[PDB]
Amino acid sequence: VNSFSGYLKLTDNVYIKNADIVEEAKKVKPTVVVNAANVYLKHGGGVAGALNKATNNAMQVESDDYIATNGPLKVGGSCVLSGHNLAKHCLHVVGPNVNKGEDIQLLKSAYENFNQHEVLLAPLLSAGIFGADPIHSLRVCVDTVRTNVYLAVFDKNLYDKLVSSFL
Ligand SMILES: O=C(O)Cn1nc(C(F)(F)F)c2c1CCCC2
Repeated sequence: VNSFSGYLKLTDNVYIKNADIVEEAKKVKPTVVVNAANVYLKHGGGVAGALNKATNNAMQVESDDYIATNGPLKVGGSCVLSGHNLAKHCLHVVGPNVNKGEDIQLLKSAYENFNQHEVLLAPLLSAGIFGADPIHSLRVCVDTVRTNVYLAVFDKNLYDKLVSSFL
């Protein structure tokens, strides 16, 4: 049993809810929240801008030190950093950004990072400001992640639609 509440069950391991990932993280304080990161860990908007704002910019400060030491992530890659006031840990995962021309095949590689964590609160990778089809992102998630993932869809139409059209 875990603390997640109100989710619709899609598969053995994937759950979904219409939610503001920030408000959900604050309520649950999960072990892992996933950030929709870019390779520079520049958290300006969408999930990253919203998560970072909720940390009062402490996520950005920590991220800038990470990049200064390690250099940029790979598209499809990830790093584990603090969850600050939102979670124990934040898994920063870089899905491909269609609005930068990145290979959508890298979305599967991005989701494979989730398998290193038993339970996660996450957004749909490459949805929102990253420019991929969220229906596709959910399919890749279901077909890639084997650990237990609790998905936060920001848009109500998209929440109702992802459940309405799920195979
Ligand atoms: O709903 C989400 O979680 C991210 N997300 N994803 C989309 C998308 F449909 F992919 F464009 C949209 C949003 C929110 C804003 C409306 C359109």
